[PDB]
Amino acid sequence: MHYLDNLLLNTDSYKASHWLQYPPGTDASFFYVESRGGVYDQTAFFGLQSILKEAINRPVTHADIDDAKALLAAHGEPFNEAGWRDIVDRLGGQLPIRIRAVPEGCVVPTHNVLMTIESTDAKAFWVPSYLETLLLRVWYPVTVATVSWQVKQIVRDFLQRTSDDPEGQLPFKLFDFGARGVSSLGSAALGGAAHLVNFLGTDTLSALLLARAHYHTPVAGYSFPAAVAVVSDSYDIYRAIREHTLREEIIASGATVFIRPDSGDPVDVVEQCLLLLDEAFGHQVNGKGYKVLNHVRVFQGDGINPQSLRAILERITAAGYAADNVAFGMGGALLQKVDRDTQKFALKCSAVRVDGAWIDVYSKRGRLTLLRDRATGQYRSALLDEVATGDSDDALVTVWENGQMLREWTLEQVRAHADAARL
Amino acid sequence: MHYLDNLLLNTDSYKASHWLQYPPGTDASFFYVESRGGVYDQTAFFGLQSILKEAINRPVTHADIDDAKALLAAHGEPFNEAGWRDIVDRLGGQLPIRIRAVPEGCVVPTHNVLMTIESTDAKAFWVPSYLETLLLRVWYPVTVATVSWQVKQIVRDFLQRTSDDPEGQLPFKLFDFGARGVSSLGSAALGGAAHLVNFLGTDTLSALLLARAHYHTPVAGYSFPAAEHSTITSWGREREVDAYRNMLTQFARPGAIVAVVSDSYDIYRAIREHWGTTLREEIIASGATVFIRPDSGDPVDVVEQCLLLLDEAFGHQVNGKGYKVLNHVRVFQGDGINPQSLRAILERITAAGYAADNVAFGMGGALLQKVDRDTQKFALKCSAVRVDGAWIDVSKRGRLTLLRDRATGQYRSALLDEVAGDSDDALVTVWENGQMLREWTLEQVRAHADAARL
Repeated sequence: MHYLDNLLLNTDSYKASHWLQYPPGTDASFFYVESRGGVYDQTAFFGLQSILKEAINRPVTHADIDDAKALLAAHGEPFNEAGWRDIVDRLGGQLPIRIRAVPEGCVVPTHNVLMTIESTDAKAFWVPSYLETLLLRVWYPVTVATVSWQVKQIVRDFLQRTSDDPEGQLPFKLFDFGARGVSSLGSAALGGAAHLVNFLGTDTLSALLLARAHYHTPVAGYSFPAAVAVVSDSYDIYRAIREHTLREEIIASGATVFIRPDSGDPVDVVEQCLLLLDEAFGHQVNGKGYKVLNHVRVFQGDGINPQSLRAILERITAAGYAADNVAFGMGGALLQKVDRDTQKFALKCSAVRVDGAWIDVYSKRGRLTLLRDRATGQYRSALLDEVATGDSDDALVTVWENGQMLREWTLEQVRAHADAARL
Repeated sequence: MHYLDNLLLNTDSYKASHWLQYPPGTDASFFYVESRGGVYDQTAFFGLQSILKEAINRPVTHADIDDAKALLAAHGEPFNEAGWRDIVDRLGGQLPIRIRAVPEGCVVPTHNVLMTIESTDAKAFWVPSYLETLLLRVWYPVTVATVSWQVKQIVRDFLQRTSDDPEGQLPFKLFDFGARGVSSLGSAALGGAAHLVNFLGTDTLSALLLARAHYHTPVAGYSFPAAEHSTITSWGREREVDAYRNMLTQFARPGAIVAVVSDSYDIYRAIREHWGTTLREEIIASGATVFIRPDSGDPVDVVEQCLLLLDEAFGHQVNGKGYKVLNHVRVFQGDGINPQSLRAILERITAAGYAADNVAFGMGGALLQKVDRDTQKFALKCSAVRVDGAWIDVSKRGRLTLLRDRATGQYRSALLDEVAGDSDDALVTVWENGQMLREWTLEQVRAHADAARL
C-alpha cells in the first residue's frame, strides 16, 4: 500500500523525460478522452472520481522529487527535477491541470469527448502528458460499467415483456462474484464498483469499501447467502422429484429457495430447472401471461456473458416463463475479461500553445467539449468557441482544478444518470 | 489506499459465512492450488510472496472485527464474530495457517500442486476457506509471468540461431509498456513484476516499486527514452526534421539508447528524397543506438520493411552466424505484439537474413490485461478435512505436496505419506502463523525461471 505513495513514479518511464520533446516556446497543452468504438456503441462514464481521489490524494513533496530523481537516474530516464521542485515551491505541490468530464453515470455514444485535460500553468505545461498513464486507466471502470449497463438493458427488455414489476425486479438480476477472478484487490474494488452503477447485488465486499470511501455510499450493495440459495447439478431436481418430497421447509418455512446449478450448458440447464421446478411446486400466471414459480427460483452463475444471458432469457420466455424466475451471476467475464481495446479507449493530444498561439495536433482537433441537445438530449463533440451559439448545454463540468476536486457525485447520483439512459 | 486495510473484508461475501457449512467436529482443512491446463502446458509460479506481504501485513484487530461485523450484517451475510475475536484474543490476531509453495520462478507443468494451505489450529480450521478469494488471485502474477516467460523462450530460439551473443541480447527483447492498459495501479505493479521475472526492460515504473518493496531488488529494470508521436507533430510539418534532431540532442549519447517514432512511408521518403539526409548526422556521430518504432503498417511487415529501408540507410555487418546486423539503428515494434505475432516477425526477418538482434518488442495490454483466470484454468480446491480427529479426502485428494525427481528434475504431485526417497519435496514452508518463513529476491526468482527451457 504505502510503497506506491509517490505520484511522480505513477506513470510510464519514458514520461519522466517527455518534457524535453516539446518544441521551444510551449506553455499549454490540451488533451481529450474518447472511445473510438468497439463492442458497444455507447459507454457509461464512471471511475475518474475514484481515480483522482486515490492517485492524486496529497500535494507533491520534496521527498517525492528526491526519491524519484534517485530511481529514475538508476533506471535510465532524465527527470525534470527543476520543474517538479518549481511545482512544490511555487504552486504548493498542487498539480496545475484542469479536468472536465461528463457526469459520472452518463451513457454517451462512442466517438465523443468524455474528458478534457488542460494545463493551467505556462511553466509546468507538460503535466497533462505526465498524468496520461494513470488517467487513461479510467478505461477499466468505464468498460466494466458499460458491460453491467449493457446487460441491464437486456434484462430490462425481458422484464418489461414478462414481469408485472420490471423496475423492481431489475436491480437484483445481476450479481458480481468476480473478486477471485480479477487481477488485483484494487481492480476488484473499482471494477466491482463499476458493476454497482447498474445493480444492487454483489459479493465483492471490496466494492462496498470503495463506494463508501470514494462515493459516500455506506452499504452500496447486497448479497446472496447459501447453504435460501442451494447448489445443485440440474439432475437432482431430476432425481429428488420422482425418486423421492423434500417439501420440508421449502413450503413450511415458506422461504424462497434459490436453486443454483453448477454443471451443464448455461441455456439448457436453466430451462431444465425451470420445467422441473414447475412440475414440483407449480406456478402462477402474472398479468403479462407468464408463469412464475412458487417459492423456487433459479440462479445461473456459470458461463454468463451478455450473449449467453440473452440466449437464456430468449429460451425461458419463449417457453412461457417470466424473467422474474431467474437471476444471473458474472465473475471474471465482468471484472477481468475486458481490455482497453474493448471500447477502443484513447487519450489524445488535440492542442498545444506554442509562442502564444494555439495550434492543432492531429482524430479531433483543438480545445473541445461535449454538448447535449436541450430538446433531444443527444450528444455531440464541439469546440469551446461553440458553446455560445441556445438549445444546447456544455455537457462537461470542471471536476478538478489545481489540487481541488470541484465536483463530486454520490453513487446514487451516478446510478441515477445510468438508469435514465436506455437502449 | 487505507480504505482497504481490513483483511476480514478481503474476500467474497459468501466466503465470510462459509464456516457454517463444515460438518460438526471439524478441526482441520487442507487446500491446494493447481493450473488445470489452459493456453500453455507449464506455468512460472510467481507473486504469492507479494500477495502475502501486502494482503496480510498486520495482526487482525478487534476494530477489524467491529467493522466487518457491522458491514456484513447490513450487507446480508453471517459473520463469525466469535471465531475472529478468539483469533485476536487467543492467537494474537495471527492467522493460524501454514502456506507451502514451490520456489517462485520455477516453471511447473500444469495439473501439479503449486501451493498448499493448511490450518494450524483446531478452532480456526476454516481460515483457509476465508482466505481463498485473495489467495486465488495468484492466478494473475502466475499467468503474466508465464506469458512473459513463454515469449522469452521464443526469442531465445531465434537468438540462439541467429545471434553471436544470445543470452546477452535476450533480457532486453521484451519491454512491458502496458501500465496504461491495465485495470488498476496495483495490477500494473504486480503484473509488471511478473514480467520482470524474465526480462530487464519495462516502462511500468510501478513494477520497480513493488520489486523494491516486496522482492528486495532496488532497481529491478531499466528503460530508454522514446519519442511520442503527438509531440513530434506539434513541432509542425515544417520543423519535422528539427523534432528528431532535438530528440537526438537530448538523449543520443554514445552508449545510450534512444527510440524515435516514424511510419513506413517517412523512412521511405527520407532515403530517396534526401529531406533528412542530414539526419544520418548524430545518428552515426552520436554513437548511440537509435531505435526506430513504427506507427503505421502491418505489425509483421513493417518490421521487415523497416529493416530493409534501414539496411540501405545505414548498412550492416554479417555476424558469426551469417546474419546481418544493422549499424547504429534497431527496430522496436510495440503495436499488435502477442506470442504468435512475435513468433511471426522473428520467422520473417531471419529468413530474410537479419539477425534477431535487429528488433526489440514491447507489449502492453496483451501482457498485463488480456489474461484471465481461465487462461491457465487456475484452481484452488479443498482436498482434505479432519473430522473427529480423522482425516478424510475431499484431480487430487488428500494431503498433498510437490515432488521433483533427483535425476531428471521432473515434477509430480504426491501425498505427504509418500516421501519415503530419491526425490525432494519441491515445496517450502513460506508462511506460518504470521511469520513469512521464506522470502526471495527477484534475482533468486530470475535464476529459477531462467534455468527452465522449451
